[PDB]
Amino acid sequence: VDNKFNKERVIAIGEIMRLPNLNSLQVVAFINSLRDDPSQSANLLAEAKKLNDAQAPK
Repeated sequence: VDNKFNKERVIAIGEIMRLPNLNSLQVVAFINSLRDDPSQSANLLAEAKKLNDAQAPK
């Protein structure tokens, strides 16, 4: 234990890692955004989900 980051991040990384469109970098970019802001980890999948949908990297 240390911070609520991991818990927020598990949920979020788990949400973001689910994204089948994003490239690992974006997917990772989000992993990076979570630590850059765990409070926004929730926004980040929001972004990610928007990214996933927006990029749709076929």
